[PDB]
Amino acid sequence: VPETRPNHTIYINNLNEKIKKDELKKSLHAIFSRFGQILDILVSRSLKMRGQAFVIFKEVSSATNALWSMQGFPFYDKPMRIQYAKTDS
Repeated sequence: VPETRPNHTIYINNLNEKIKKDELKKSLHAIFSRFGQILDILVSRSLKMRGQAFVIFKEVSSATNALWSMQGFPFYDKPMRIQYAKTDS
């Protein structure tokens, strides 16, 4: 059940786990900067957050535009799964 409450942060799933944090960040920034100001991009070197990223936009509308635009966009040969970050509560 996807998160549907619009949020300035997008949760991205199903990313290619063979890519170095530093390359993935640079490549996410390249495809997401179009939608507006990115505050940060969180990827981890964990087993908890491996095929997973947070793109934190300044504006919710940036996030909504990035979500619709890039839903299923093939990135390192895998369609990205994008939802809104979980709500404040």
